[PDB]
Amino acid sequence: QFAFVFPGQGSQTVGMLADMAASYPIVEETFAEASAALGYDLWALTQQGPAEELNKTWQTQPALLTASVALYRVWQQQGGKAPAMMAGHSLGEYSALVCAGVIDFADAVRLVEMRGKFMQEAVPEGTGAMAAIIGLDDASIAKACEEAAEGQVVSPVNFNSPGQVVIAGHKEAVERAGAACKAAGAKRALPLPVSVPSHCALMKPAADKLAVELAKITFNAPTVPVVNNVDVKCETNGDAIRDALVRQLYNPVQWTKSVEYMAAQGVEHLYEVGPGKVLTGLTKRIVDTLTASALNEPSAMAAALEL
Repeated sequence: QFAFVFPGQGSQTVGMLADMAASYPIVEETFAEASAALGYDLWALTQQGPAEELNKTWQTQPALLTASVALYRVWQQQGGKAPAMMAGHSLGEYSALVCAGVIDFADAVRLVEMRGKFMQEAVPEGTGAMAAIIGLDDASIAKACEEAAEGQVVSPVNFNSPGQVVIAGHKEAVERAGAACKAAGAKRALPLPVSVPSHCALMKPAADKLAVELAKITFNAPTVPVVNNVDVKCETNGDAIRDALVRQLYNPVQWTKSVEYMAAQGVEHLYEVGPGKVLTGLTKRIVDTLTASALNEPSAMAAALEL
């Protein structure tokens, strides 16, 4: 039994999905739908860049959601069976929810564009930071962040695997937390090309804006279980899912525990339905007996459809 997992920011690259689009017309057809919603040519953005434009979050997010939905559509078109479960990393959660039939595609494209804008405006450039903490246990990091906060905000924001955790918050507090993590025995505390301090308390007022927009959008029952980032729960209440997306924005992404949870339900393989191999690489680090592979190249797509 397999699940589909959907990547978020960082997995985009100029030229992504080029090979798949050349093999499957539905890819550019899907991007053409997104572009109509956005008011610009999203495919052209992904194929021509420049990178700096693709990497701006209110453009990254629709690019990624569309790429993922395109790949899902290829899978389905070529006769692939629905996965037993889905999950997605931050932005990826929206992709999962579209593929599970909860949110209309065009609605979701507009939604994640607005999500990215709300995120971008949350704090002044230069106020926030993120850092990757490598080689320290979840608990020790949370403690380092507590000690370091001193009335600013810093907390774990991505639990990506055992030994790979991102923290974020106000820049000074992230610096202090970083140092503390090193002192507690972390192998690295590496500062990231951040800006937006995602998934911490600084995103509350952005979440409050997002909630207003989510409320305007119809949510349907999922046709496949989607494990959410914030609670590691498969909500079905249209209005409960919507509600979990709000809290997602200012709470940590529980990726490690989400991958554990899928394995506990009997999932044996994760297919990464998006560009890159980021979630693929995390998988064995979380559960060493899980396997994973990506579905963003024609040949791999063919190979999975043969199974």
